Order: sequence, then structure tokens, then C-alpha cells
Amino acid sequence: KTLVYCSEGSPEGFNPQLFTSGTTYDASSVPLYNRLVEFKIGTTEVIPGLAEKWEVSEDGKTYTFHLRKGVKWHDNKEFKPTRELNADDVVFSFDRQKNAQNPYHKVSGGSYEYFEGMGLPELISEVKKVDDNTVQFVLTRPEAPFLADLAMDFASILSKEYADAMMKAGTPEKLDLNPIGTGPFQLQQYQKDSRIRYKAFDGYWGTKPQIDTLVFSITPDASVRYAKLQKNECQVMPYPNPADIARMKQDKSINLMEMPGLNVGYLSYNVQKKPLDDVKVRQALTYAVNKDAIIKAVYQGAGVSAKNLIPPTMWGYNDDVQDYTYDPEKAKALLKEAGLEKGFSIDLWAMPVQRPYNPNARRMAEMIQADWAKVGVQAKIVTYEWGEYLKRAKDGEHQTVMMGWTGDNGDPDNFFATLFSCAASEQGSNYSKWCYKPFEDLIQPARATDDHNKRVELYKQAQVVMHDQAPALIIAHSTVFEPVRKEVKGYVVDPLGKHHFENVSIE
Repeated sequence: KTLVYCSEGSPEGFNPQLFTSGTTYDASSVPLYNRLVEFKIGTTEVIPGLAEKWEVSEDGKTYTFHLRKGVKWHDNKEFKPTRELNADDVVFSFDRQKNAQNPYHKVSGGSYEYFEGMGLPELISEVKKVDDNTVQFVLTRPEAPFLADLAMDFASILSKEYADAMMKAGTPEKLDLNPIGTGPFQLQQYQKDSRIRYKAFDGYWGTKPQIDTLVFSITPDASVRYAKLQKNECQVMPYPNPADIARMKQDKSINLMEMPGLNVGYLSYNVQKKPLDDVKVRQALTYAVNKDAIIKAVYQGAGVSAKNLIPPTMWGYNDDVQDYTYDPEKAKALLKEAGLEKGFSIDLWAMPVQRPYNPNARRMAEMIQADWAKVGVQAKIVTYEWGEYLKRAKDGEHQTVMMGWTGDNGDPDNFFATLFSCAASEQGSNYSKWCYKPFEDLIQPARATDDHNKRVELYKQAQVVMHDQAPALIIAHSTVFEPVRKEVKGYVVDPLGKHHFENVSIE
């Protein structure tokens, strides 16, 4: 049986270690790979994955994982596995990222964004191989969300054997381009920006998917995705156009699944691109934006005004924080104080794809542009292809960027740290390039304690600091709506933002 998913864009590549967008994860990590530990679909609960069981030392600095046996790897035209999963794979997967001496470290650019952004190089002291079926992680300090961290997409295990093969053949790039994983599906064919075909893996270690063939029909236009859904040319599609929600509810052939989101949408101010280095300027730009107008026009009831990086559905939300108000006058005032009465110019980057946290960045950009123009700030809206957009944003080419996030492990750390830490400002997703001690002083300790309450107090203070510093213009939290054809049985809306098709069965 064949199932066809209408994806929002093209995957950046096939090695989840190198990327950060969900677009790529849905086509790489999710269908083709596995992690030592995993999340039960639809929840944020860890479940054994490639690791059958594990133990944590009393000091909380040593995680010991027992790999399960009889785990087969996929077969490619250029490669056929001779052995099954072993500790050598796991060690390789992590060493590649941590160790600059590993041959593969610089392959494909060597941009281990998450690993580096999460400060893993300093956290992980060593990745030991106790024996062929037992791996050991020795940390420099205890990391509360570490177990969870390992269930994330970047922590996907790649094949050491296949890696060696391509190494000898003189074409290591193929490891990253022609994926061989242990996952339920296996890449069969990929036509750039058009279609991706996967076949169910027969030798999969777990429950084989009831779908014999999985096809991603890359359809970037939300209206077209809906079109295809109706004509049953697609059974599932993500990020429905807010206007279309109404219809979809009414449509009897469509089962519009809805669930509150674990996401944020915001504009990052590149804090080291003057005049954005001035808090006053950042605050001014924030006050000048009529946020409510945006929520109303763009989200149309599908989302709500946001004031914190963390959504209300997260266990750290500081509701005492009071959002900035739309106050053009105050904006003008601050701009005066900063010595910028005459105004200035900046670019505003907006992505060309729909995102769970931003239904139409394009239109949102125009509104912000217009608002800023009213206080004398001339903005140039700039947009590159989704992939390029992220690449350059990371390199810091922008002055202002539309961005957002969807929790990866249900832990506040994955939000505050991964997105606004100093480690993240250097090689991570902190596109605001903001690094501030007072913040670090809260965020870092909050990662070491097992005392959930101290964590809560810390993350709450963090939201204040962040508010005062205005490193980004927090825009909105969006509600998740996943349109699914009625013929599709067993679909579960993933709070972590993935689109899982193993468990699904169309008939």
C-alpha cells in the first residue's frame, strides 16, 4: 500500500546531524534513522530505541547504553552491510561531531549546528565503547535533559561501516547524501524539489510499517496542498492555510486534527550588527510593531500573541512578564535617545515556506516593514530559498530574520539554551548572535540540577532577562492543525512537530 504526503518544501539533505529544519528531519531522521532512545509518538516520553536499556551513575555523569542485537542496516546500490549494529556505530556517530580529528568531521562542511549549539563538545568528555553492545557517555557534569537530548534527530546513529566504505572509495560525501540507516523506511529515489520515494524496510528491527511505499510530493503552496488533499492526490499535508481551516472542518472527507502547539515565532535582531547592538534600538523596533494587527491578519485565530520564548503549554512559563505594547511614540522617543532621530535602514529576512509557527512570513514582513516605516526605519525585505536562508542566517549575513521553533524534547533547555546561549551564538541556532552573562548565569545552572523546582525558578527569571534585553521580537504561538484524509488510520499529531508514517495504515 502507498501513502503520499504533501511536504511543504525540500529537505536540505539526508544527514540530520548537519541541519535544523523540520522540513529535512521529516524526510531524513524520521523515516530513515534511529536514536539510542526514542519518544513515544505523540508524547515526550522516552522509550528504548537502538538502546535496549541504560543506566545512569549516581553522580549522574555516566550514561551506559546497552545496544540491542539483530539490528539491520539498509542496503544501497553502492553498499551492502556485512555486520549488524554495534558500539562502533554509536561511537562514530558522536565522535564525528565532537572530534575535529575524525576524518568525517569536516565532510559536508562540518556544521554540527545542534551538537555545538547545545554545548555538547564541552559537556561530553568521552564516548567510550565498553564492549560491542555497550556504549558509555562520560559527561563533565550532570545534564538534566541529557537522556531526552539523545532522542533528538541530531543524535541519530549513522553507519561506521558505510562511512569506512565511502572513505576508501574516496567519496565520503555519499554518507551524507545517500543515506543508509536502521529506520523503518529506506530512501529509494529522490528527485530534487519534486518527489521523494521511500520503501518500507523489510529487515527493520521493530514493527514494520503497514505502508509499502511512502512518497513525499513536495508541494510548497498551502492552497495547492489543500487542492491535492481534496482530490486525494495526497492523504496528509502540513501547515494548512488559516483561511482554509473553516472549510476543512466542514469537509467530511477530511479529518482536521488539531492540538495546541509547542512552538514560537519571532524576529531575531542580529545583536552585533549596529545599531541593533543597542537595547534601546531593539526595544524601539519592538514597540513600533503593532503585534495584534499581525496576529489578526496573518494567524487569523490559529495563533495568539506571544510574550515569552516558551509557550504556555511549557512547564516554566513566567506569566508575570508583561509584553511590550504597540507604542509608536515611545519608539520614536527611544530612537531619539539613541541618536537616531533621522532613522536608519535594515534588512528583514522572511522565509518562502510556511512554518508551523508562521503561516505566511512573506505577508508578515510587509506589515512589519510598513510599521517600521512609520518611525523612520526603512526596511528591505529579503528572502532566499528555505535551505540557503538558513545557511546564511547561521553565518550572520542578516540584520533581522524571521525565525521560530518547535520543541524537540519538551524541556525548557531546548528553547532558552539551544536558541539564545553563547555557545549557540557562535556555532548554533542563536541567529540573534546574542550572548549575555546574566542570562547564562540562569540558563546554565538550570541544566545541572535535578531539583525540578530550582529549574522552574531559574527559567522563570530567564524570561524576565530576555524580555528586558529584547534580543528578539517574540511574535506568536500557533495552534497545530494537521489535515488528514479519512482513509488514513492511526495518525498521531506529534507535539514535537514531526510527521510519523510508520504507525499509519491507509486502506
